Amino acid sequence: VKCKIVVVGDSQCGKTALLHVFAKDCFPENYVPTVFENYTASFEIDTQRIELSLWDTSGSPYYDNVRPLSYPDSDAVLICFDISRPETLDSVLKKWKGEIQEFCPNTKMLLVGCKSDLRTDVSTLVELSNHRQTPVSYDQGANMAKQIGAATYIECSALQSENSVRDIFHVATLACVNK
Ligand SMILES: Nc1nc2c(ncn2[C@@H]2O[C@H](COP(=O)(O)OP(=O)(O)OP(=O)(O)O)[C@@H](O)[C@H]2O)c(=O)[nH]1
Ligand SMILES: [Mg+2]
Repeated sequence: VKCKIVVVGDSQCGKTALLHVFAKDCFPENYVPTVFENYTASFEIDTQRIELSLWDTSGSPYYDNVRPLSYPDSDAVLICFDISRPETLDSVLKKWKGEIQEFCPNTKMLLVGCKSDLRTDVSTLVELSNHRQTPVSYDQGANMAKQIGAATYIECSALQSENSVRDIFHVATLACVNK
């Protein structure tokens, strides 16, 4: 069949890189703010090829009135945050959960931790440490997922592991195949 997946989350948390790596098997060479972009892809499940319609959105508040146009008929929504920026995890509870429940009631939500490669990146550890902070831990991610009612919590690194990215869509597809 066909599955519609929409990806939301704060600006620069890694939404576009995640989608580009999965659909185009290519990591973006530069950063360009996204408004809307649509990608097509297909995933095989138990001797079956499912067609995926993927929607990239803007993490910017300036597009709060535009973003909702992509929600209708969504099978699953991936809420992303940046493991290297704890503040982006707060947005999941403060903004994203409420927006999805408002426009996508009954849709399956998946909490996705992006840029896992930075959790052990020395420069990042040092910068965060100089301000009494640490990268988001797996446990913090998992607890947030339960708090907002997400089907599950999963992490990835579009930069270092293409497989971690494919796993996300593998799970997303399964969560929809059996609604
Ligand atoms: N270290 C690391 N950097 C990443 C990873 N993914 C994306 N980035 C970097 O993070 C920046 C923003 O990533 P994007 O994918 O464009 O972010 P976005 O969430 O789509 O941003 P908006 O369109 O503004 O909402 C870029 O400079 C990427 O190169 C990742 O897995 N690891
Ligand atoms: Mg983007």
